[PDB]
Amino acid sequence: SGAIYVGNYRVVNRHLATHNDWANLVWEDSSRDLLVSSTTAQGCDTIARCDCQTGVYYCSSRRKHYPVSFSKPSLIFVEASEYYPARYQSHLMLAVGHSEPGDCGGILRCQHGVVGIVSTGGNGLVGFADVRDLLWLDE
Ligand SMILES: NC(=O)[C@H]1CCCN(C(=O)Cc2ccccc2OC(F)F)C1
Ligand SMILES: [Zn+2]
Repeated sequence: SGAIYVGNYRVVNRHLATHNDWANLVWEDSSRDLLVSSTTAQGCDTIARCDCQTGVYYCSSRRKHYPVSFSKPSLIFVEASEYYPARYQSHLMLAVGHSEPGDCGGILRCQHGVVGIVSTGGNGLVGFADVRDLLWLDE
């Protein structure tokens, strides 16, 4: 679990969105596993606007942060679940690192700010849903 709070927005994994998130929906994309809902309180997370391929992510199954090299946002296969069927998830970035069910929502950050959130994993890999292209999160 975990979310990004920037301005009047809350960014979460679409498969983990709540009734409140859906009732205050701004945008959602099943192919990216992202949902953005509106908030009354002002968020202060800074979003990165860069092409960094190195950063640090929070791994809740170890209560630790890990440094990672990650790939550029791309289309990548993801097995079924209480939430989705086999499909290509777009805007996904992979890294060699630990992740297990329960780790979704952990933030990935570089020197410029928030890069994305944990969305997939398995086999010694971790996948992050990129948010750097969502320029509207700032305005
Ligand atoms: N379709 C999706 O984006 C995910 C929906 C929930 C299920 N998905 C996973 O990958 C679950 C998973 C399995 C083994 C290790 C780590 C895992 O993820 C965690 F890091 F994000 C896929
Ligand atoms: Zn950066």
